[PDB]
Amino acid sequence: SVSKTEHAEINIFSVASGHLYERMLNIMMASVMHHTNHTVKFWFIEQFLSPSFKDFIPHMAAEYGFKYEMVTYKWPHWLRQQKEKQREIWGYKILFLDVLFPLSLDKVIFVDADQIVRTDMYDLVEHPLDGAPYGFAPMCDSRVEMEGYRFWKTGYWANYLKGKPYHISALYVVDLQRFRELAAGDRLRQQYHALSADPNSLANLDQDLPNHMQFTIPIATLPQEWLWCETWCSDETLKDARTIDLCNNPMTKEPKLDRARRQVPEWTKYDEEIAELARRVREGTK
Ligand SMILES: O=c1ccn([C@@H]2O[C@H](COP(=O)(O)OP(=O)(O)O[C@H]3O[C@H](CO)[C@@H](O)[C@H](O)[C@H]3O)[C@@H](O)[C@H]2O)c(=O)[nH]1
Ligand SMILES: *[C@@H]1O[C@H](CO)[C@@H](O[C@@H]2O[C@H](CO)[C@@H](O)[C@H](O)[C@H]2NC(C)=O)[C@H](O)[C@H]1NC(C)=O
Ligand SMILES: [Ca+2]
Repeated sequence: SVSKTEHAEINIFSVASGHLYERMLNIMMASVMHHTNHTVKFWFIEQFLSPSFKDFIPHMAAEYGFKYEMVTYKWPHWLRQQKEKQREIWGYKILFLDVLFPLSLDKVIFVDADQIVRTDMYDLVEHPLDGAPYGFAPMCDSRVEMEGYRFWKTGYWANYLKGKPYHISALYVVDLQRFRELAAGDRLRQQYHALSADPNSLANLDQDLPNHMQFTIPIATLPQEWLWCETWCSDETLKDARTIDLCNNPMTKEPKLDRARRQVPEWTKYDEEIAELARRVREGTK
């Protein structure tokens, strides 16, 4: 209850780098705000954001009625670094959950910058984790034509998981109090440091690490409805989706903005609403 007052009832963090992902990140935030009356605070990994995004965020905050905080955490020199920017961004999603946020924040949800929310995110805040420090949705099996690309259903992963789900990292709820109690952050950092000695390991860093650790750092498998991606999930389950991820389709290679406009009817309305807000701020400041 002290976390709800000092911060907000719903706390979401995301990571974005590049104009395309920042444009989608504003849309993700507008989609959250249109679907809840609970208080919201957005948390941003500052060093990857553009100066324009950081200058526009107080205008988004005042227009949509949310609070926000910029977090700048320095990668520890002992911890194996990532030379690829994409892999460093993935490290920021999963390696520092216990230290990016203040001790007074009890719970935080990661929501991908390219996501569209169609639900009250307070329902995820209230989802029962039963002592798991975090919850992720599983990868869908419902789009049968994509079975050849489900790498987690054959080879190394099928033998390692033994039927346990392979989870997607586009969305996850973190009970920070339980995550801290279980020292999950220190354990993920130490395991990542040891596993990353092999440069071929953790190809999908943010996703492979929690899935590899799920027999010792439990994952509360979220209802499949919490994350729908066309690449893996059936058309028929879209009407039940609480959130949508615009995940890459290895078969079609369709561009990101084309996937957004084709799959999500309300995407253009959020995009035009934020562009109208940008034009209004441009005249008021210039
Ligand atoms: O120039 C770029 C490219 C990517 N990203 C971020 O990198 C991640 C992955 O990019 P994305 O376009 O979302 O790829 P997807 O196919 O959507 O990725 C899926 O699979 C990844 C793991 O393989 C997870 O990190 C994603 O959350 C999940 O949506 C996301 O957090 C993006 O915000 C950037 O910020 N800038
Ligand atoms: C947030 O509050 C608004 C009211 O300010 C809610 O809007 C109503 O939603 C119902 C949905 O059954 C509509 O039938 C009404 O016409 C809406 N009324 C108004 C005045 O907008 C909205 O549903 C609330 N959202 C959530 C998720 O609680
Ligand atoms: Ca994504």
